[PDB]
Amino acid sequence: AMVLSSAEEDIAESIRIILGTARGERVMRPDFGCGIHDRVFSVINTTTLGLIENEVKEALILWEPRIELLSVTASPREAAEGRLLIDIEYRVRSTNTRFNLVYPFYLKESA
Repeated sequence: AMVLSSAEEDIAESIRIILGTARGERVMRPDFGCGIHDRVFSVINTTTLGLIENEVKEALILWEPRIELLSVTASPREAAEGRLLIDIEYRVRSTNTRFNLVYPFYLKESA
């Protein structure tokens, strides 16, 4: 059973693919992904949240040219449940329409 989706939905999926892929995960395209997966954090301070934000920005700018990023914010609002949520506001360039996407990262033990 197939649905026909438009670019808007493909873009949202693409965003999720990019953020959920570590560089090196794709054997044939080892540069593809988001640098957040390379990081180990001893502490996550307020400035670290900005670092996480900007890793997301850079990955989306590089791998999802169909959007202009408007806001990227790493919220600790679900930190008690071991998640860091990335609130991403963006403009689809082909339609000038704005969308929001919340991307969850899960805080886990390093090893």
